Amino acid sequence: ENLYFQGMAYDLWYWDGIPGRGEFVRLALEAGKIPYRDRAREPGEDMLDDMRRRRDTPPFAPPYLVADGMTIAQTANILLFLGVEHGLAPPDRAGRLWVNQLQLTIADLTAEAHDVHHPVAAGLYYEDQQDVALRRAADFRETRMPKFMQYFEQALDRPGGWLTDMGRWSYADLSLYHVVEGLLHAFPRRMRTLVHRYPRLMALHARVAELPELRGYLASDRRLPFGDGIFRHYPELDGA
Amino acid sequence: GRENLYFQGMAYDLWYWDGIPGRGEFVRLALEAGKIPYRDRAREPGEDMLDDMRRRRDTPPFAPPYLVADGMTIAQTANILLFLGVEHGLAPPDRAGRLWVNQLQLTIADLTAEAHDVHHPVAAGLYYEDQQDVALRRAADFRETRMPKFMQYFEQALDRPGGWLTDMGRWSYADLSLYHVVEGLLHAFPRRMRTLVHRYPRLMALHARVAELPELRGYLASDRRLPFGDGIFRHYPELDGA
Ligand SMILES: [Cl-]
Ligand SMILES: [Cl-]
Ligand SMILES: [Cl-]
Ligand SMILES: [Cl-]
Ligand SMILES: [Cl-]
Ligand SMILES: [Cl-]
Repeated sequence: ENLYFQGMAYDLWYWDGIPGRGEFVRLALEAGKIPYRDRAREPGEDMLDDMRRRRDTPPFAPPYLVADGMTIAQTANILLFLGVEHGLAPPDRAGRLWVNQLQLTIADLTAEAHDVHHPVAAGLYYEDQQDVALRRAADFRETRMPKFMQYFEQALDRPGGWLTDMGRWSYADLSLYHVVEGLLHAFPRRMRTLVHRYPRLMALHARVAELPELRGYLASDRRLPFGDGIFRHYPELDGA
Repeated sequence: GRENLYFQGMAYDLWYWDGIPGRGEFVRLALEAGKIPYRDRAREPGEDMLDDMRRRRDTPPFAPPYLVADGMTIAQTANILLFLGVEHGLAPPDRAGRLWVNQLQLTIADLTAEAHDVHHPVAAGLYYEDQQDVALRRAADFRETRMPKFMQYFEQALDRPGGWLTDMGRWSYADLSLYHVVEGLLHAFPRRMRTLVHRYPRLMALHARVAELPELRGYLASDRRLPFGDGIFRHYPELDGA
């Protein structure tokens, strides 16, 4: 590597090994063609030591992005920055606030997808909370997934095939693609039932998958598969 | 004259559930302290929020609260507050300061959701009584690991001169939110807070400082400030502990 334009590179800090929350940021950086370093994936990485450093603006948890001497944490907050700085969101306030709330709603769904298998405690193993997971999964499948998906289906009721009227994808379109990917992995049977209800959502999902901007990244070693992150396939939690 | 007047159509419309302070309280504190005219529409006789939300078609809210302001319908508590911070100076004027306040608010929102999920760990739509056994388990973790982690975080975020979360030289909306989440925890987990509060002198100083703001005096003593009950912050003795 070591080519000139990488002097502008942002530092992204998020766990190696799973897509996780970091994936929402990474999708925007890749599609936006914004130079960055995936610091925790580098051989001599020390995210432990980096995150405990004295900062004026300390991250509570990953992901965080270091840009212009700023340390920016919270997935939606990092993307808000990229939206304004790199044009991944509308130019006007109304548009940016719309994209921000969409991203926050996507983050809500994403958290629910994690909490389905960790309903008692993020810090306890799934195995010790499986009985609770079975109960929470029934609600998540029966009420939560349709509610969120109907909402995004209605958000997409506009000319041009994106979440906004900006005439191109926003970072929220990328994030919506990703949460659908996550749900397809974690709940394949339930999605099989539900996808027919949401043709605009599934057209959006398909359209992002085929973006020229993302072709390279999605086929690359930088795109990690799902596993034991947010979106986990436990067949006992799935259902028609 | 003393009283700030406004003509028809000037007030923002805040739409949030009546009965509980809930998520709407974070917005209400900022509008009140910032002296931004607003109507708490869902509390007014004859108004129907569920009806109002149905018609909201260009930028529909997923759920309350939402704010109808300056031609926009703005939803998500942190998003509503982001607008107020930028347009009414309730957050720093600079980019880095705004991003800092926004992440602090989102972190406050994480803690707030966890305070709700302690008693609704299975489903927001099901009654507490039907998921009480699960709640006991979730509560043990929330008290033991989560509450101190968030509180320590805010204690460190406050380690700067000036007695606020930012370097702007005054309270921001995240400072008001931080006061409110501490009020909520004091109500819901009084025994655990008895153990914890001594650890966080800057946080408790912040809490007391906001409580005393002359711009909040009227509001906090008014009928407009609803007490906690069966909203987000709920006092269940069985979920509390040292
Ligand atoms: Cl994941
Ligand atoms: Cl269990
Ligand atoms: Cl409440
Ligand atoms: Cl609307
Ligand atoms: Cl139970
Ligand atoms: Cl102690």
